[PDB]
Amino acid sequence: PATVVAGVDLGDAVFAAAVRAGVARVEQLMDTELRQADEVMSDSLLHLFNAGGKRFRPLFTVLSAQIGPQPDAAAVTVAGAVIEMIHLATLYHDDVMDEAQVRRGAPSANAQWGNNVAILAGDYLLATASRLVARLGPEAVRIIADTFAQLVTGQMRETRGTSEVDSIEQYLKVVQEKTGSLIGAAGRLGGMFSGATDEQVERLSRLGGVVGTAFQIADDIIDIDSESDESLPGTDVREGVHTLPMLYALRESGPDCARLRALLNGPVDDDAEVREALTLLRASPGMARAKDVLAQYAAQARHELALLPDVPGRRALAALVDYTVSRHG
Amino acid sequence: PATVVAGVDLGDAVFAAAVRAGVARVEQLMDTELRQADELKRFRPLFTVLSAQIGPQPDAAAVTVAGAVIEMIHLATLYHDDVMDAQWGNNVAILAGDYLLATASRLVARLGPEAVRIIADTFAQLVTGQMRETRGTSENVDSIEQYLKVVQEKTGSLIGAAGRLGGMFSGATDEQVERLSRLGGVVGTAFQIADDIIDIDSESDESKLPGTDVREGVHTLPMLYALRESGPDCARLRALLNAEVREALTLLRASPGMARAKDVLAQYAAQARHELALLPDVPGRRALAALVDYTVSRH
Ligand SMILES: [Mg+2]
Ligand SMILES: [Mg+2]
Ligand SMILES: [Mg+2]
Repeated sequence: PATVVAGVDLGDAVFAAAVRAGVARVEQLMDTELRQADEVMSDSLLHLFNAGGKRFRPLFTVLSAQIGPQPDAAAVTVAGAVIEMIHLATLYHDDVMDEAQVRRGAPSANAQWGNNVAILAGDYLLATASRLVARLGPEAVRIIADTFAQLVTGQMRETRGTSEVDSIEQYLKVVQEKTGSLIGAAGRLGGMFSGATDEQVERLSRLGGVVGTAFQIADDIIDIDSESDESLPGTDVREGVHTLPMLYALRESGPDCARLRALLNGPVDDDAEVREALTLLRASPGMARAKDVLAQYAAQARHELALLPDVPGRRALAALVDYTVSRHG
Repeated sequence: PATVVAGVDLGDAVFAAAVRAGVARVEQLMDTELRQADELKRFRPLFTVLSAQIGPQPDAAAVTVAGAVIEMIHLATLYHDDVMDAQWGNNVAILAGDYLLATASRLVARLGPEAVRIIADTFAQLVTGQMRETRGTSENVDSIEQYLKVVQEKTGSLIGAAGRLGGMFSGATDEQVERLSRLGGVVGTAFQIADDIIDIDSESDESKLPGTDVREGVHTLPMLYALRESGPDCARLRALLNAEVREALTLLRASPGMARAKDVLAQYAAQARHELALLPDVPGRRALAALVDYTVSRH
C-alpha cells in the first residue's frame, strides 16, 4: 500500500518512501557484501536472503535513525547491515538446531544443503558483519561484540533449561538476551550514527531491547495459535521448548494442564499430539496471561518511545511497536 | 622435555620457558574469558608468541589477547565440524563454537578495529576453505588445485593472522608484520598438508584413527596424487576411494603419489624458511625455524 514499508503502515507515502529508501540501502549493502563472496558460498549465502525476510531490524535501525539529524547517514546503512547480518547468521544456526525444514516460507538452509553447509553459511555472515562493523569505529565494534556475546548466552540459557526447568524468570532472561539485545543495539546504532543526543541514543537503545523482548514473545505466541502464516506451527511443542504461554499453562490447575504437563515433557514426534497440545495451549489461561505480559512489554516500549521528541519517527516507531505485538506472523 | 614447548623443541630450555609463559598467559586468558555465561597442544598460541619475539615488546598484553582470539576461532571451527547430518550434541557443537566466536569477538574488540578487520577476513577465508572442502567432497571431484586452495584458506589463513597479530602487537616493524603474516600463511598450509599426510601413515597410539579422511571420502594430496598414478593396484585404489578401508591405506602408503605429497610439503617448507631468512637475526627467528621444521616433520 506504499504507506506500508516492512509490514508497518507509516501513514504517509512520502515519509514511507524515505524510510523505504533507507531499508532499501541496508539491503543493497548486504546484497553487495554477500555477492562479493567466493563462488562456493553464494548458494547458501543468499538462500535465506533471496527468499523474503520480515526486514524488521533494518526498519527498526532506520526508524531509530529518523530520531536523528542525518537519518540517511551512510554509517546508519552500514550499522543497519551489521545488525541484519548477525540476525541472519542466527537463523541459519537456529534452523540447524531446531532441525527446521522450512524458513521464510521456503526450504530452510539445512533442509536444502545440509547442516554443515548451513552452519558455515551463518559463520560467514558473522565474519562479514564483523568486517562491516569495524568500519563504524571502536565503540560500534564494542557494542556489536557485547550484543553478540549476550545473544549467545541467551541461546545457551534456552538450551540449558530445555535439557533439564520451566522458569518464567529464566525465559524472560532468554528472550531479552537472544532477541532483545540485538534490536537494543540497532536502536543504539541508529541513534548514534544519525546524530541524536546521548539521551535519545540511550532511549532508542532501551527501546530496542524492550521491542526485542516483545517481538520474541509474540513469535512464541504465534508459534502456538497461528496456522501457517508464520513462515511450521508448534515448533516449540515438538522441540520440547517451553515458551511463555506453555510455562503459564503448566503453572495452571485442572485436567487440561495435567495433559499438557505430560505432552510437553520433552519433544513430541506424534503429529496428532501437537494438534491436541496446540488446542490445549490455545485455550489455556496460560496463553492469556502471556498475551498480557506481551501487552505489558508493548507498554514499556510505548512509554520509552513517548519520551522521544515529537517527530514523525516517533509516530513511526509507535506503529512498529504496535505491529510487533499485533502481527500474526 | 624442558626445551620442548607445545611439541616444538626450541633447543633452549631457558627460551622455551619464556615462550611457555607466553603460551600459558594465552591459556589463562582463554580460561577467565570463557568461564561464565549462565555457567571446552597449543600450536597457534605458540606461533603467536614466537612471532611476537621479533618485536620489541614480545610480552605485551595485546599479544596474549591475539593468541587467545586465534585459538578460540581455531577451536570454534573444530566444534562446528562436529555437527553431523542427534540434536543434543549438535546443539552443543554449534553453541560452543558460537560462544567461542562471541568471546573472540569481545577480545578482538579490545584490540581495535584494524585487528577486527584482520580477524573478520581470516574467518571468512577460513569458512570459505571449509565450504570448498565440504563441497569438493560432495562432488567427488579431485583437483590438486582445489585442495591446495582449501588448505591455504581453511588452515593457512588463520596462522597468517597469528603471525600478523603477533607482529603488530609486539611492536614489530611494518615489514616484519607482513613477513610474519606471509610466514604463517605457508606454515599453516604446510601444517595442513602434513596433517593429511599423517592421517595415512600415523597410527592411533601415535596420534586419532588413520584414514578418517578415507572414510569420509575427503581426498587429500597423497590420495589425489595416488589416484593419478597408473600401476597394477591403481584401479583397486580408484574404486576403494568412493572397515575394509584399512586396504586403501596400505595401497596409499606404498604409492609414489604419497612421496609426491611429501615433496610438496618440503617445497612449502623451503618457502617458509626463505620467509624466515628475511627476518632479523634474533633468537625468535631461530625458534620460528624450529617451528617450521616441527610443522613438516612430526607424526
Ligand atoms: Mg515495502
Ligand atoms: Mg525473518
Ligand atoms: Mg519463575
